[PDB]
Amino acid sequence: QISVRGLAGVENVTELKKNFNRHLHFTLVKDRNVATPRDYYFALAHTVRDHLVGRWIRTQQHYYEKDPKRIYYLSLEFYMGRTLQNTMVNLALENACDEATYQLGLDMEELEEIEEDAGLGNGGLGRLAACFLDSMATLGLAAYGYGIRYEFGIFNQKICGGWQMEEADDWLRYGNPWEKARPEFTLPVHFYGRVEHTSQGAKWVDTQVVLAMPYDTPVPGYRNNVVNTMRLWSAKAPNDGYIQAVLDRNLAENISRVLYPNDNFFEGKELRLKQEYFVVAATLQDIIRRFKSSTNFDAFPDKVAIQLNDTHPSLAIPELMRVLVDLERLDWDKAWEVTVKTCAYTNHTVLPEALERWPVHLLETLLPRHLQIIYEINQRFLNRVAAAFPGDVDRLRRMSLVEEGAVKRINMAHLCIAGSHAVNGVARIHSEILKKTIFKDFYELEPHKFQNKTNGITPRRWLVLCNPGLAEIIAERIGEEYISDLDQLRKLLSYVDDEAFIRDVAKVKQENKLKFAAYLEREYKVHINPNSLFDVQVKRIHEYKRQLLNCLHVITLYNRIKKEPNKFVVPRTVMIGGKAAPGYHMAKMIIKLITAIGDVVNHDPVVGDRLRVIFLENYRVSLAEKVIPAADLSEQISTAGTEASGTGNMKFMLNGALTIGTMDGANVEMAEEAGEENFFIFGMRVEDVDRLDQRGYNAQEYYDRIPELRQIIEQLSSGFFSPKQPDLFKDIVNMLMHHDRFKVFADYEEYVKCQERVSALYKNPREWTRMVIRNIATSGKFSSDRTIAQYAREIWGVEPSRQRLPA
Amino acid sequence: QISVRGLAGVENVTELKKNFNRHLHFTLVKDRNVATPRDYYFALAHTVRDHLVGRWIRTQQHYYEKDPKRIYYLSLEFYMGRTLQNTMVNLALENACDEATYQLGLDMEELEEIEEDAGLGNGGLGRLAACFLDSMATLGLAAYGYGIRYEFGIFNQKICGGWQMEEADDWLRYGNPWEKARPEFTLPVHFYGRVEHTSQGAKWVDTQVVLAMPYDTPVPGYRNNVVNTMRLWSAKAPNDGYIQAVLDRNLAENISRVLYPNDNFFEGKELRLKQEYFVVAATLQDIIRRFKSSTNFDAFPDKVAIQLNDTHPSLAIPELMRVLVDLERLDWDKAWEVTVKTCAYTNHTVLPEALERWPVHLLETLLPRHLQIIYEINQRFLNRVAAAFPGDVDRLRRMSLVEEGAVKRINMAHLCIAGSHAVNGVARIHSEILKKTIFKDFYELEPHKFQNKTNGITPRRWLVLCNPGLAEIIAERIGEEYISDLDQLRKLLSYVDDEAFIRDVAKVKQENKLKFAAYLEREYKVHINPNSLFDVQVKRIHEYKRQLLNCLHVITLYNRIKKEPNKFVVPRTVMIGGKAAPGYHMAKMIIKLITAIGDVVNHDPVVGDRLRVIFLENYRVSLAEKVIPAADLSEQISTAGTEASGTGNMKFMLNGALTIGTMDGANVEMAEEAGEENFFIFGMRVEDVDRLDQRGYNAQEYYDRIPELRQIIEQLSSGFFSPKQPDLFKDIVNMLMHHDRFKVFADYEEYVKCQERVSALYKNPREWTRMVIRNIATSGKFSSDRTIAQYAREIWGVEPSRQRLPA
Ligand SMILES: O=c1[nH]c(=O)n([C@@H]2O[C@H](CO)[C@@H](O)[C@H](O)[C@H]2O)cc1I
Ligand SMILES: O=c1[nH]c(=O)n([C@@H]2O[C@H](CO)[C@@H](O)[C@H](O)[C@H]2O)cc1I
Repeated sequence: QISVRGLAGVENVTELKKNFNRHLHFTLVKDRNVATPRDYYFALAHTVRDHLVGRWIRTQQHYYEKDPKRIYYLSLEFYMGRTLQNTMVNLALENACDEATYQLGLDMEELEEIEEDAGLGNGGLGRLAACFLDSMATLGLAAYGYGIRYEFGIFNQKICGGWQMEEADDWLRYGNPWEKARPEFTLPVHFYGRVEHTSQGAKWVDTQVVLAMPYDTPVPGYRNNVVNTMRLWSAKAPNDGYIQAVLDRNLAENISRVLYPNDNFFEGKELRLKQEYFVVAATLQDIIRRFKSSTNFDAFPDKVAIQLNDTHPSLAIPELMRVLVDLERLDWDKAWEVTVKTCAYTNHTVLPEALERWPVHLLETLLPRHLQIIYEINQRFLNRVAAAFPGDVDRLRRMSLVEEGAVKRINMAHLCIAGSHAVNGVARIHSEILKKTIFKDFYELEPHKFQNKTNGITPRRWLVLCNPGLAEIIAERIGEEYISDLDQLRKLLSYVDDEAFIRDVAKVKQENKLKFAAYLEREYKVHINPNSLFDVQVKRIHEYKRQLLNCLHVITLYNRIKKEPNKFVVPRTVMIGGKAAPGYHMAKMIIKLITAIGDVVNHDPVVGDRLRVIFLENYRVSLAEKVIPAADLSEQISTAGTEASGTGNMKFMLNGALTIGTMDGANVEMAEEAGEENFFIFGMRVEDVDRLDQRGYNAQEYYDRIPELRQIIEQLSSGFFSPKQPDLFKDIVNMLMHHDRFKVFADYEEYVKCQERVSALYKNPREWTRMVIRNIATSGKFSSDRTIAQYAREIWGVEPSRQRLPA
Repeated sequence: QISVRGLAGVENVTELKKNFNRHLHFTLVKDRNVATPRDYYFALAHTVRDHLVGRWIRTQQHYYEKDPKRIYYLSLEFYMGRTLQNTMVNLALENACDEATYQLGLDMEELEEIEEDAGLGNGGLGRLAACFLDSMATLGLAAYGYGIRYEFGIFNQKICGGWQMEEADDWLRYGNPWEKARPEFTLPVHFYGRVEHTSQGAKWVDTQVVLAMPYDTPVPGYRNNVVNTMRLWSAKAPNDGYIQAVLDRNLAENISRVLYPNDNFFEGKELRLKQEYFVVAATLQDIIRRFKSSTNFDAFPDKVAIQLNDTHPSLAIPELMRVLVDLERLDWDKAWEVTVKTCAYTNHTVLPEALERWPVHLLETLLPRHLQIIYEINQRFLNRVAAAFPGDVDRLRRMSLVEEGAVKRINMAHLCIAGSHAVNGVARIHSEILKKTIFKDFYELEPHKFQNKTNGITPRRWLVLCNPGLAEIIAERIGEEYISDLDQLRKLLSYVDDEAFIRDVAKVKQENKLKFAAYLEREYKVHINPNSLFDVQVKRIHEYKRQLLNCLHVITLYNRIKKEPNKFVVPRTVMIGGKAAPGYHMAKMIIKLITAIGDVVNHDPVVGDRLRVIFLENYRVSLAEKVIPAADLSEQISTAGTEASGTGNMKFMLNGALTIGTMDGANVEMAEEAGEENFFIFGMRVEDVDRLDQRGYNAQEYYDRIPELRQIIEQLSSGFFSPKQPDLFKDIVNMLMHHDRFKVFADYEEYVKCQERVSALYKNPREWTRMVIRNIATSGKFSSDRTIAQYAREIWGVEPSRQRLPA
């Protein structure tokens, strides 16, 4: 059907249908009359998986022989989503399988909807890890993603009376065709015990052993026949009254059972620290095992790179020291040199609540040797600081890896900076903030460590796969090369004045809206006007992301409608979606507020179809793949200084939505790339937030001077939005009025005005689309291929290569 | 190589090697240079499994269309062992795959040793269930085995300082290629709750739901292309602070986690009753579901047979009533008629400690409705009894399903008799015992219910598969038809005087001994003389099986050697093996005694290689497949009246061992079949045991009159066998002297004498072998094909058929 989807050979289609029938019969043990769509999905899934394996074995072989430097990406999260379409896309099978399946009388798109998301992550950070893997394979790096195989991923979100209910994401119920259990590479991981000192140095003894079993999942590059590996560890009990002993094996295996659902918030729970140590211990043995199969650790940093995705795998650092010092018997100083040259650290936040600080009484019980190593790292480090800023006792206490107070804590970020040769933020403004604020002392010590690597997304999933219509019309004009070289999108700038491209860009958008509006009605009782501006805010629910600000705009538009009912307004469907962590009380209330607003707004007959407020249930990767291509307006409205980068913001830019946003995170570079005239920027910059903090933020001031805002608070306070529980939202009004860390009211005026400007442009279809073209045409920078090539040259010291391997 | 192993086609061998390489590459994702023997096993396993599936789908199709009556075999145990060789045997692939694999430069026999036993059972009863399935498929019945998929089977037995250590049988670690998960047929099973009464009868409410997911494993008949199904249920939690809630799912899934290791001993534990209800609830829904896919339950008994393997699935009875009365709204009396016509019960014991008697306070909490139904069944039943024996208040209390006492109990055997149309023992003497003793009252009520179905074993596993040498020489003489018609073995009787057959039967035995003697040395440090008589007792360790009697013989032979050292004795390797249930203290001591005897006997230089005592570690199915073909003497020495049937006894008869045994269980019919001159029978009959019980058994009497016995007890008492712990065995001497329920000393004289006669015959090789021929030639009766054909005609009302289905 469409060109970017590859060829449908007469030989390829014929082969595909014969393997499909083979899998149905032999692998699934079904026949044509008993088979359900789920059996058909599986038959196709095994049939595509067959095309990978050849390439997988051949890639792993190549690396064994070329012996290049290896990249290890350690993360507690890999937010993968569905695998099948992505695999087809990367292998050029999409049109073949579509043909092959249609010939069998099946609809492939209907089959695709059956795959569970691999929801092994929470949001931004987990999904970055997934995009990065796609980019690393596409750039032919010998890269390995390591993590944990959680049996349960992020919970599925149900709304019930407008409240979130969590249920377990049992994603493996029907099996996962993509993974390959590798029980032969099972490795022990130790916990508790105690530390003994001999003539021959420290020994870690009387430990509990947990086994770590790996599962390998293939990671195909984009049409280069490179297939890299993602290795995820599962917890198993070792084999050594009786009934109870067998049942107790579960305790050990609980380690990999469930993903912690707290995003951008640290919870200091033991089970979590076990998970962190677990993935780090098994991964280093596996790394070292591979290194020995080429005694001499001098070349270890020329053969190994370890990238820490935030501080979650920070135990890599004392653990590599432990292995090098206690087991391999290198002297401390040489070990340290090796460690620092091997490791690098990416920070993804400056929010105090999000930083990991582990109580010492935890580490002592669980990992008594690592604590020792950490103390030693601390002592030697502080000696460097003292030597460089003599007499500065205050710097010494600020820089210490150990924090004093009611409970002593280890600050893990300090550990990562000390033990890594590079530290990087994830957008330019966020890297500057780190250097000016929380890591200012560290930067003064070793300015050479600090870097920036602005985030990107993969154009495979985020354009070719979720938006074939747009990818197609881009392809008509400029060819296909841009899929692995997104900078080529600039070429589209000479088409901004082209009446036919204009008409086509608008049409692709109108189709995605028509489809999404249907998907809304088919899977939920809704009814939305598809001529309206689609105003969407999708991301995890957090105070700093300021969903509440969006709510105040929505309430304002509604109050203005009710005030002058027969005045023309640009109609809108406001969609807000995302999950709250189960313990985040405020977050759960915001979801309730949102639906409570939909109950009033969506039933007011006076409002018509001019305003619809929808909360989108179960925001997840595969839901992002649908709503983003349908979006007109992207809401990126965090308080300046709090969104480290953002990446949804890039997904929307790439898919033809315009952005209303603050000068935060990667928004700053997006607007710089498209030009600020092509972006709706409002509100405080970082500097303004600081001026406000110095004076002190008093929200009453905005409530006294802005009558439209006063009215909303009064509606909230008095029960207008919860008629049966007048006081439902006293928590929200309370927080907004007395302890808003995020200054919602301070940006409200300027947000509303900026929203009026969006509405005005939307009234002129042609000029809206031309601005769209100017955004899409400048999104090249935000390709994760660009990002990874920067990591590769500036941190890992490997050369990317876009060269095909043979099939 | 050998004829019974099928053809090696030029096309079949070529096809097999291409699918082997396909599985290695596509399924296992290995290549020729990284593959281990374990990968090779798997490639072959998937390759043989491919030949089943065609036949499996086709068999299930046939049954859907012919709509025959269905047999459901409910068991808490299916002791399956390895699947691969059995599958090859039944499909006639053995020689092909052997050729195919040799051509690939592999040794198939070495590959076979890699498969885990499916040890989903304890011993006799579990293994009967496995033999029965093979027989049901071979006889073309539309039969289904239902059970539980335990994640851990019978523990692996290690000896450590001569004590048993248990470790977990983690049989699924590497995956099970034979099973097919069927998550689409998941069914709810309810627990706890309470009972409500409406206008419309009882309702069972506020229950906890556990999901039952099935796994199907193919059961191939012997060369008839019938492939039946064994369906095993796994426990899953339903999908509906948060961390802890996810981890707690494990509680629900614990139901199918582990097999109870108590054999011939009832433990009244909750977890066990949950398991019993679990398999029964899921199985009936599945049965009824299938019945509805043909409102009218009158024909239910013409379409369904349910066979209860002991009382373990006795809840089938009130559960079918529950479904029929509460859910389908049949009146009580019609339901009952249907139930009784559907169900039949096989008893496998008369040991009081082995009978299930469930505390009422358990059933009430767990299954409050079933208790009600059981009370109602009891009331109506006792009204029949009262009506038939009026005034006999003692019979009423003896026959009650409810036992009074400190705790009220439900006697489940009474439930099964009341609610079944047939009750059967498992050997002729055991069926007579039931009618004369424990079920005498029941029999007087309904003599027509009581039957006998003498156990059998399958000649596929127990001859063709574990003993190809002997199967081959039998085949030379009489053809192959006897493999599915074991009665044809009589024909071998005209070869008893044939010098060449004699020489061949002896040679097959000598080879199996040479192999087993090697297997001993290769896998353990041993050294055994392969010219010696191989004296083997393998079975679970129990007081009633009288391993202790064997020990007293062994000790006696040794004392006599030490008394006259330069006298000739027939040399012997005594091998004793079997597992003890983890809580059975006495049983664990016997194992210790046995090894303690090996430590003295096997190092006495005066003894030479004339006497060796070996304890065979980890007795299990696949170990039985090796030691039985190597055996000369089979020890079947339970006290008359306690071994319900025995089945090892038949395995040995079939494989050319002679039997020393008491007149117990199926020994009585084996000797009747071979003639008593061809059998070494010693000791009390049942009648003698009763005479003894009436007088009273006083063991001192034997200790005072038999000096050889007195000496052994003194050696045991004084520390001769435990020199560092003089008192190690005071428990044993104590029990033997004051509370031996099994009368070891009473049979000792007569056992020793009978053992001298065995030794005498062994001195004349030719006459030993002729007697061997007379045993093997009369084992036909003990084929489980004979047994199942009897169940089929006399209980289930279906006609067996040996007719091929087409391929
Ligand atoms: O716990 C976390 N969860 C996240 O989603 N991020 C996100 O990390 C993304 C990846 O860099 C950033 O775009 C984003 O701004 C940041 O919030 C960081 C932490 I630390
Ligand atoms: O818990 C049990 N375990 C067993 O192995 N059997 C056995 O059941 C076998 C199968 O009928 C008999 O041969 C044997 O005599 C009997 O002991 C019975 C019970 I009840």
